Amino acid sequence: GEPSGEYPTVNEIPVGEVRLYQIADGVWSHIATQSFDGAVYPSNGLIVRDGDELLLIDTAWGAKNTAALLAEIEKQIGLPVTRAVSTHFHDDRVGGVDVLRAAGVATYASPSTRRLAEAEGNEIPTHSLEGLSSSGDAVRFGPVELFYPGAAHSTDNLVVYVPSANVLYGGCAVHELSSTSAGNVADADLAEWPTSVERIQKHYPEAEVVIPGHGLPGGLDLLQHTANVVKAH
Ligand SMILES: [Zn+2]
Ligand SMILES: [Zn+2]
Ligand SMILES: [Zn+2]
Repeated sequence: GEPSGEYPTVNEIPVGEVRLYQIADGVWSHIATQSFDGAVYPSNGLIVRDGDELLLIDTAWGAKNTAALLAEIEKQIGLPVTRAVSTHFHDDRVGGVDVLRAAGVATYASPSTRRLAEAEGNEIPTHSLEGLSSSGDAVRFGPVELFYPGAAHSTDNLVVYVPSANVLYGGCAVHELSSTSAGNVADADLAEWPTSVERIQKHYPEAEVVIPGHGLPGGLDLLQHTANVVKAH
């Protein structure tokens, strides 16, 4: 089906296609779908205008989807993606890095993410981002801040803030409001996750939009909700 302006869901995105959703001036999410344990899930990433170029946050979960992402960006926006950052080592964040690299996109991740991706047999971003190794650490990268809040969904997970727009992209460390479960916790630190979310809340108290790794964006309450969901689990 067609979203007709609504935030798109799995019912509007067949596996292999990508949609964009404008969040603010020069900020979009990208939404794709793919399969885990035989079920199809939506997944979000971010696109941020960087002058006459675009910065991509996270792949669209695989090679076919990521090629579709590049085509959708060219259709909708018409500016080149020149850099990408992956926010943790799982396939919904690095799967498609080989497609990006061949298309001339410089791919980046923390050294922790790169080592974990390598060990998992996943695709590996080309460049290492120093300065993100301890909880609370951050760096500026083009038009965004990259922040390591501590272990949560994974030990390496990063969040991304767009200061110009007060948009916080939480990746998989943040759940959508309808979420009832902590999701895939195989690599999570459930005991630390609420503390890590608290660090995000303290560091980005002026966030107006919070985008989860999967599902619908909302306001600041996605952070508290996530802590609640994880504590419950
Ligand atoms: Zn793949
Ligand atoms: Zn993950
Ligand atoms: Zn995820």
